[PDB]
Formats: sequence, structure tokens, C-alpha cells
Amino acid sequence: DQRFGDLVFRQLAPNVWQHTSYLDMPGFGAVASNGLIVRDGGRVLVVDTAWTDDQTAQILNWIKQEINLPVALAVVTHAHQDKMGGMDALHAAGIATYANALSNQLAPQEGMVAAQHSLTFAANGWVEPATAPNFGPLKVFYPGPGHTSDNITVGIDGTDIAFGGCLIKDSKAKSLGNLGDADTEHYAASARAFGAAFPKASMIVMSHSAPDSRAAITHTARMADKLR
Ligand SMILES: C[C@@H](O)[C@@H](C(=O)O)[C@H]1C[C@H](SCCNC=N)C(C(=O)O)=N1
Ligand SMILES: [Zn+2]
Ligand SMILES: [Zn+2]
Repeated sequence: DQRFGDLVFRQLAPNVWQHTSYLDMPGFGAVASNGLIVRDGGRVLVVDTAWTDDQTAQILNWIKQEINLPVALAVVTHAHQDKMGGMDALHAAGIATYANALSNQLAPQEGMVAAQHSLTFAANGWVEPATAPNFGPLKVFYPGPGHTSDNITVGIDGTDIAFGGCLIKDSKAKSLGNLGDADTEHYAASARAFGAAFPKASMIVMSHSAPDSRAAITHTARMADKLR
């Protein structure tokens, strides 16, 4: 792990890093939120912002120092603060941002700044290639409603890494966390769909725990089984 300001960065692969930011909440302590940084050729792709604009600006600052390649785009995985809280920092830097069309629709209602572009998805959950221009190794998949209705997931092609966001919890998790906006009926099936969408992926990255094995997916699905 590397510390940069109030943020932590961990290299997961030759071209993949995890960024970690924290938000303090009275009576619940500091909560970590993870996103991904991917170097693809002569450019950098980012998955999810940090909690805030200032923290997200630091991600860009870290990228400039450690990778020194222009950030081509960013993808945010749903309309909550830990994923889209720092959209302004991205837009201020002239970075093209992408989100589920539903996330952008929900964003103002959630007090979030919408992404500049909208992703749409086929009936099998895979992103419409026309909506995800120049995404490189990023394979975006909508597993169905779970943590939220708009939640999406990202696989990193050429690696053993898949990003489940807040949909997937680690194998040692006791709860599915914030179920405030959750679809308790479909959550389990959505978790399993994610696993099936990236079957060879052996490293599962998620929002609120260190990278885990595929057991995180199964364990999450089985916790969600008890919500039906
Ligand atoms: C405040 C929102 O951004 C919230 C959300 O996206 O629903 C964040 C924080 C909680 S963390 C709840 C328990 N996890 C503790 N590490 C959470 C989650 O459980 O996935 N996501
Ligand atoms: Zn969330
Ligand atoms: Zn979260």
C-alpha cells in the first residue's frame, strides 16, 4: 500500500491499481471506499470517484505522479456518494465520465452530479458497445438490481480482476451493508449473475473490503438468499 494525502493506493496488477478513500461519520467511524485505476496503453481509465471532490482530485494527482498518463475516462458504478461523490473533480479536469443511464437519472435525486454520458445494456446484462466508446479492457456488466437498481460491475480484460462495487461483500462480511436502496428479492440472483459474467476472474475487488477470491461472490449471494 502507498499513502498519498488521505488516500491509499495498492497495485493489484502490472496495469491495475486500487484507490481507497475514507469518509468519517459520527457514531459509525471511518468508512473506506475502493475504486480502480487502469493503465491501458497510453491512457488511464478510472472506475468510481472517491467520497468527495477533493479526494477525487487527489486520485488524479496520484495518477499524474505515479503513471503520468492522461486519464481518458471514468466509469461510476451507481448513484451513491462513495461512487459518484467526486464527479466535479473529474469534470473540472475535463475527464469524460460514464454511468448507467439509470444512475444519471437518479443522480440529481441522490444529490449527485450526473455523469456526462449514459451507458445502456442488453437483456443479458452486457453493455451496449455503442454506449461504451473506447473502454479498452473495461467490460461493463449490469447484473440486475441488488445493492441498488442501477448498480453496475466492471471486469478488467487481460487480468484476473473483476470489480463488483457495493453489490459484492467479502467472504467475512456479516451483512450486505446499506440495504436502504436495495432490491432484496433480486439481490441474490444479481450477485450470481456477476459471478457468471466474469467466470475466470479470480481476484474480486469491491467497495468496502480488500480484494477477495470468488468466495466473496458466493458468500454474498447466500447472504442475499436470506432476504427473500
Ligand atoms: C453512504 C453510501 O455511499 C453507502 C452506499 O453506497 O449505500 C456506502 C457506505 C455503505 S458501508 C455499510 C457497512 N459497511 C462498512 N464497512 C455502503 C455499502 O454497504 O456498500 N456503501
Ligand atoms: Zn451504494
Ligand atoms: Zn458502498
